[PDB]
Amino acid sequence: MNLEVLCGRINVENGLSLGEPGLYDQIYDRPGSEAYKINHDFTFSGLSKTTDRRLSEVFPITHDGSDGMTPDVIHTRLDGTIVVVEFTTTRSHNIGGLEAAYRTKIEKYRDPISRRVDIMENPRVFFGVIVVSSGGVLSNMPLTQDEAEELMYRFCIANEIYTKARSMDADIELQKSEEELEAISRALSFFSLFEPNIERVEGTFPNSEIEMLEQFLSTPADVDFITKTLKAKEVEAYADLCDSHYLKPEKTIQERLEINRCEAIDKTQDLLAGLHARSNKQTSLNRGTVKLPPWLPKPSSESIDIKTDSGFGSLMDHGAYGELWAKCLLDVSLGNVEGVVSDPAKELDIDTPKEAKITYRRFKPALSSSARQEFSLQGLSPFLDVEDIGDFLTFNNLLADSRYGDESVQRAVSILLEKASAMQDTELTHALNDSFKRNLSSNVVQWSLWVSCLAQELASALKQHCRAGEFIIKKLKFWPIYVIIKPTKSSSHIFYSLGIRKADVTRRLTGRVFSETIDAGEWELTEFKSLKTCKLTNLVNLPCTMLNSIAFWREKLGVAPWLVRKPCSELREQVGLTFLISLEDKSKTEEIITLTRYTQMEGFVSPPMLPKPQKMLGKLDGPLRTKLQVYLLRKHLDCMVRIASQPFSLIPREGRVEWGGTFHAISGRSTNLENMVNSWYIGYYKNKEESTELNALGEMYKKIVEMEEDKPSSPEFLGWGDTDSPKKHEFSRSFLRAACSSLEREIAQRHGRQWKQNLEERVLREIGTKNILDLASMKATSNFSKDWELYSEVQTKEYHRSKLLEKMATLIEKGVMWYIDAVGQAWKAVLDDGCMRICLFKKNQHGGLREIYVMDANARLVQFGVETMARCVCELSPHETVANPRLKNSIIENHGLKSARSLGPGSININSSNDAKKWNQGHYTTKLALVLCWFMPAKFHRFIWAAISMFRRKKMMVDLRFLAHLSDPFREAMTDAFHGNREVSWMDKGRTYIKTETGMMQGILHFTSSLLHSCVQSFYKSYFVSKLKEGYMGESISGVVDVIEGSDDSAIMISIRPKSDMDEVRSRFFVANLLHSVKFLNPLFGIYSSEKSTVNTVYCVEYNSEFHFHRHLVRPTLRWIAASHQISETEALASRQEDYSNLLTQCLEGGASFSLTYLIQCAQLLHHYMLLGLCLHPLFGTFMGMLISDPDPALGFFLMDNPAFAGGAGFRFNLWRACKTTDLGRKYAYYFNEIEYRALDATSGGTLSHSVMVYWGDRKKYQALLNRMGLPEDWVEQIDENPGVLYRRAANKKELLLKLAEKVHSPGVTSSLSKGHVVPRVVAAGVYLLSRHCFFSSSIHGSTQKASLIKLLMMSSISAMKHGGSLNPNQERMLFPQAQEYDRVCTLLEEVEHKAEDLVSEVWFGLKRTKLGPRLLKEEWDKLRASFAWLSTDPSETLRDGPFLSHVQFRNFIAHVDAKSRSVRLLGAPVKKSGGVTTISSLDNQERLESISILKHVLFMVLNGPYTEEYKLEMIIEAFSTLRTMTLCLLSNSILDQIERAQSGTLGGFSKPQKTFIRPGGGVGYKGKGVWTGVMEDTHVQILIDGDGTSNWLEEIRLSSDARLYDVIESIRRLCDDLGINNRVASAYRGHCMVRLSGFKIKPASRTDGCPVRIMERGFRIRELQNPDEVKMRVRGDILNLSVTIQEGRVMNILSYRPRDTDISESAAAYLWSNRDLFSFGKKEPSCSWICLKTASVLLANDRKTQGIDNRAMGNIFRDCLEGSLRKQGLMRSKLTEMVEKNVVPLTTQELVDILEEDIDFSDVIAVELSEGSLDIESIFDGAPILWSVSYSSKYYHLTLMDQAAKEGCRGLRCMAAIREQVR
Ligand SMILES: [Mg+2]
Repeated sequence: MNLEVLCGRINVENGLSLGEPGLYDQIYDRPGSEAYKINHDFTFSGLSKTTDRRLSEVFPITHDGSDGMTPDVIHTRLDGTIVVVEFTTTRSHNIGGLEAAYRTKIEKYRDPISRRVDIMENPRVFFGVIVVSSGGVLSNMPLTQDEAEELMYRFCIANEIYTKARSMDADIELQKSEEELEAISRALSFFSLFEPNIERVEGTFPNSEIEMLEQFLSTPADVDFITKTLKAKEVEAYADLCDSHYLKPEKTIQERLEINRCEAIDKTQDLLAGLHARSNKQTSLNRGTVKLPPWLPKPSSESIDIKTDSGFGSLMDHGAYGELWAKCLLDVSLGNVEGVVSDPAKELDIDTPKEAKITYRRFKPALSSSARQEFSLQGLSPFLDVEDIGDFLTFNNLLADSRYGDESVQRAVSILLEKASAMQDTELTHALNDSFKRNLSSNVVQWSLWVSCLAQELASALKQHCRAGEFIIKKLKFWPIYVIIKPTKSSSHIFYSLGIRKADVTRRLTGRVFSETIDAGEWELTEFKSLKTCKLTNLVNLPCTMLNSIAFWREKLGVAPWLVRKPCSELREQVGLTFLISLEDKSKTEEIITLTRYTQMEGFVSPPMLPKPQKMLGKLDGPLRTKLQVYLLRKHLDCMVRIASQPFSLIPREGRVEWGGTFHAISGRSTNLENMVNSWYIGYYKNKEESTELNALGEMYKKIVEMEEDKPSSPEFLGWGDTDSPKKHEFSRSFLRAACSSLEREIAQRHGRQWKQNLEERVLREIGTKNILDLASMKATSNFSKDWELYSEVQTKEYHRSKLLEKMATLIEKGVMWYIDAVGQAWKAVLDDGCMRICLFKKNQHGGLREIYVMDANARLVQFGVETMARCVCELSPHETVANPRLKNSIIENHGLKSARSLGPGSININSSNDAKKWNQGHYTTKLALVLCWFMPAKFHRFIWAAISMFRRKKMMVDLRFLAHLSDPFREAMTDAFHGNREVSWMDKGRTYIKTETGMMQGILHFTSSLLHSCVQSFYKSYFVSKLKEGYMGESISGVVDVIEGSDDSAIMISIRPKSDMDEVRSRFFVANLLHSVKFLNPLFGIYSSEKSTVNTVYCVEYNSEFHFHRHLVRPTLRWIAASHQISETEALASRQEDYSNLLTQCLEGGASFSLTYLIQCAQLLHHYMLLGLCLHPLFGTFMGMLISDPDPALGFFLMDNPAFAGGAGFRFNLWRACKTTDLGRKYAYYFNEIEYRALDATSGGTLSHSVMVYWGDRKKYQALLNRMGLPEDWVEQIDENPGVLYRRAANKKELLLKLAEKVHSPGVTSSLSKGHVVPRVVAAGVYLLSRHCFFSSSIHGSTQKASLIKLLMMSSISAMKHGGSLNPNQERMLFPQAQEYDRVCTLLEEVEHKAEDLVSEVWFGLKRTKLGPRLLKEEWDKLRASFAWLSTDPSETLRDGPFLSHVQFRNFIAHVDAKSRSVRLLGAPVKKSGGVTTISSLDNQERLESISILKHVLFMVLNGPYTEEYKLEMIIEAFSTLRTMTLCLLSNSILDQIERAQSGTLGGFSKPQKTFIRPGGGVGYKGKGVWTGVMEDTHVQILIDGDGTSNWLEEIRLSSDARLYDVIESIRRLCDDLGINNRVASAYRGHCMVRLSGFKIKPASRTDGCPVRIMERGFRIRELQNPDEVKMRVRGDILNLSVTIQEGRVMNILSYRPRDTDISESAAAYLWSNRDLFSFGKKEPSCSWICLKTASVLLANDRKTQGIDNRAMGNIFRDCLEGSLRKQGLMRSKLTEMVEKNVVPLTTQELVDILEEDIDFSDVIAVELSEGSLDIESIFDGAPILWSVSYSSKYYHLTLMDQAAKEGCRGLRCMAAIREQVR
């Protein structure tokens, strides 16, 4: 297709441009003498070709140091731009395997073209590269979708042709194999050696033998068994369908839809009866569900002391509970306190903090024998009357503003908010903040703040070992409340009782749902409630999880954050429910709201089928303990009685069809579709802290073993022969083979016919060759051994898990290396030691990834070797949506178009949702071994077989406290199993290890099950196609099938066109069966479909959590919002903001508008300032006053983003917005522009800090007991003696030890082995560093940052932090009017791609790294030396200088300095930006402009140019200069002089002229030393010039402001070119300059190399009265000049103009077509037909002008347009071998078929005669719905005569030579 159009697509501003490389892939259905080059010139043929013979050496860009080597295409457009492109092909199927080609191509051409573009005049040069592969195409030749595939059709064909003529494949690639040889050889050596232990391996493990592999790979599938099994299963599926739904008797939907309603009522009543009987029948219970008193007191002044003249009473009324408070008040009144002084680093490992951080916790004594007797004892039916919970959910004081808006509790944060928002000071922000304070006084965060205070306080009291005589008492602060704590012997629970004076309680939040309260003598005591520790990390972040419900839900209702309405009735219910659920943290309370999803998705069920929600019942049995759960269950048990009677309805409006009346699950309200789907995620949160405790840990032991005893005795069904029937734990062999033999075909038809010979040489190249130790991981592991099994042996020891540096070091000392001499021991170490050894972890959230297994760091090695061996096989398969990361958003969204290319307009859609019941405990390790050793080519067998022969007797280690507590029918079983019989044989008599053979593990053996599921889905597709091809007695229905599936998740999409009346109904039925049969035919494999699937949705697809409704995408937003509070235990105090911003930037992709991801930031503010300190450590005042003056993110200072575009770009963007303009602008400069230690420089993450908050952490255990292998105490000095070991990999053991020692001690590698309730462990880690810096000084050491600093330090800044940073200085204040519109949007993406430290490695070093040319490669230092003044070529002096101490410390400062904000993807309103916001719920010039953009290039003599525009400006009269068009309006042929005195032109007089000298060659000679001044874009620069020999040069530059100098340099790059000054010679440094310049470059200062640009704010502010009468207009090589002569023979261009190529209009041609008045457009030439662009007869009339030369005005070379004969000779094709020997692609793409890879044909027949046809009642086949989710004609008539008159050269070799002249 064109070269022309492709070249015409791109654009550029100046000099040289590379653009941005893009990556296209396969989306549509991919169709389809002697030489060795066919692979290249078969593709890119016909066009990639320039029909000009050479064009040639790079000549057109002038002169030669190079040669100018020969490119492929060198195009030149009609606007002067030059385009050079090169094409090359690669055979590597891996993405990123093209990066190599894209890097080695630009290397060839970057040097000479950069050299030539610097030695010519204004230049437009474009360099681009094109690379193609069998899998994709990477280019920034910015192509479209259709031809991207066309480039691969020919590529595959060319490779097929190429492979055959190939010989000794002698090409070896010299650029590769430098290290890849030394790598690959090692893996070859190893795998060629002896890894198996095969004689005793068959005995150590039950079923692992080399008799299944050989009898599996060499036996073809039995087609008879298959053709009988399918025929037996289809009839069963059909009979089951006709009876689970009622179809046999003649009925209609009406009386059909009721029978299932009646039976669902029956089933629900049955369940209710079964529950009621098995409980203590008790009608009116009485208790509280919220276990905290409903006190809301007006806060007061902050203090931490138990106030005094209160205490006394009446306390003495009871003598039980008031007596206790009286006794403690009287104890604390006088003396009786004690010195228990929690310190902040007794708490942790550490120095010597000061007095103000040690606080009191005041013992108490105890009470007499009245109440000890009572303190010692304290120290369900489904028919309950629970409607009190409803009364609470329908009436609340919750969302009702209190009167506490201005109190001391928010005044602390209402000032940090001011300081943060002090940057984006707009009217919008001042309205988006007073709408967040309105949510900080809403009567619920007020009640939650003191609850969070209490929870924080109680978290610290999990220790301190209070005496036998015991009590504690604190007044949490900001409000008078008093607690009494009593720790326990343990860490599991805490006792407390709240007391409060009866006068400060102003308001109670209401209802009868809160716990009762003792009514004492004017006090409220709360009688010793108890709270566990697993329920503590929640109550802490309670305010931050209510503000995200008062804001989110308030937004999903059509409310505006800048309005104040009454709380709607539909709002109170949604808030009072997420309030209740968040406090009853019991697991089975949320397991009921979650299952409102799988029971409501079933309402989308299509025709013939029925919504069956009552199948979700066998999971709701429960014990039914608590009270709220009762209401939840009895409400949820009506959403499956309301749906089963009336499904959701379809309504096609010609619009992309929406659905009927949906409704809320719990409270039934017919709220909208996108609104209900979030209600399924009300109770959801995430967490990572280990939750070792009795109850929950029990269920996770049952889950692992529940399918253990199921394993069959006989192994004849596991690996062996067919079964025809599964036994709940085994599968058939022949089906596995016939399924894994389909993916191997679907791979080879896209990628290969050769591919193993690349997959191997890739894996091999990667597996053991680039895995160099000393970089394995910090992944915590386990140390479990045989000496730990007997419970009687060590009943009292502990368990630390040895984060995984021990196996690292103990090997590193042993002369180890590549991880390839390491499988070396550790396999023997496992074989002769028994089996795998595994411990467990419970990350409690409620559910999800809730249990992870550690690996023991000794089977981890042999597992990492098989991880990649399968991750690389997954990367090739096309359905894999877990190896291939992003394509999951490119198969559902592309089914779409892909349906329509195939068949007209359309659709119909039929979609499933699949899943698996038990994906972990259902598989058996023979399947994965067979799949792997089936794909891995030749020698991967003896290794993978052994490495998979390890999960056969696997031993798991249960908690120690568990067994201690041992000495529900399941714990009773485990007890008997441990002490004495019935025997389980799972743990044998009396030991500690769950031992099991059945089932893979959760996360360990990953990327291997995905292969299995891929083969299964491929077989399913290849069978569905084959059945669609035979629908009814030979009649073939047509349709496409798409299968997308990750691990334990699947989906199946189908579409079919209806061309009639039964035929839709006659066809839809035939689909249902075919799609419903996947309940069967999976048990033949090891896959069991659960009851969480939904079959036959008609227009939606439910895959992972994103749902695809017909044309509108919807994603749970509430899933990620409540995931924005996770607690941070890092210790880089500045990494907390990094993590907060990272977690925030996901709510954007979650569909949250911009007005919400700023309130989320406002909440994260609280969540962040609550952890440093806000409720304890009464020095926050000082800690606030410090940051209120300093503020920087390096200390605890939070940075809020821009309200519009909130959370769009990451933290780095905010660091750029704030450091640049008015945040600091000094703390960073001082680090960069002073020599000889503000603060020792150290970088954390992306930012950089004072290296004081990067200190706390226990490095001791790794180096006091692990410095036992050399590593002398001279370690830092000995490294500093040579710093070369920091950048190269390794040479010996010693330097490897040094590298390990440097790795252990910097960031973030902590080893002490925390047991603590992490919540105080973060407040400590905050306040410690925040205090040890307060005791100022360093703060007494002028600023901005220069433009050259931002570029090196923040690289993306001009790329995309200026576009967005200038479009937000857009309406920042406006207020749009609310409209209504529904529309599909685009897919937008900002910073996608496919460094600044490698520069150092080489001046110092050698080592062949960053491949620059010695122009740029030897010019990068200059730019790198200019910046970070004190930096030099010395490896040592880098040191004797600033802000490092040491070279070792700086590997981290050059390491991340930099840094490069992430990726964000987001929607829109269509295509163009500030067109993405959006969201947040005059032609006369054009005709004239065209008549100039075409005019400058016409055949014309230069003087005839101004003959036409001068006269042209008499009729096109554009308006005022009140808004490049500005210059155009500047052409009135007022006064003009002052019109340039404004608006970004350039002018300036010559203040100090030089001396003129008459040189004897017709030219005057300027010789004196003069000065030029000017005013360009508001700088008022001075230009000092001098020269005494051959020419003049540039002495000095001055300028008044540094805001813009990258543009000013351009205005001076040409201003010397005008007047003729050279910039090569050096100067003598005069003052303190910013930087200096070489011919046109930027530099250091410290070198005194060239002309220094010494900025002086006051340098020169004068101008000198230029005379306006000397003003001309000029023309040249196409350029406009409204210039002025300043000196005799020296002119100065004021304005210029270069016409773009995107302005060649066609509407102006009509206007210009003959209003014959334009005399310049007469009868003299194709003028008036070139301009008015259409081809008396001028063809023959030009063959005369080229031989007889008499063209009074067309006096050019005579060949400027006549070379364009190829434009029309291009649309006529010239490719010989591409059309005649190219049998038209005959559409060989049949998708798949069952008769291929099954050697024999198939016959699959069922019975469909007389059931019924009239069941469906609707019509959509006739329905509307749609599309499920230049200017080259110059000379065209007079060319076809050449086609009439008639490789071309050969032909020539007469009557047409006159035309051949025009082409040559
Ligand atoms: Mg699913």
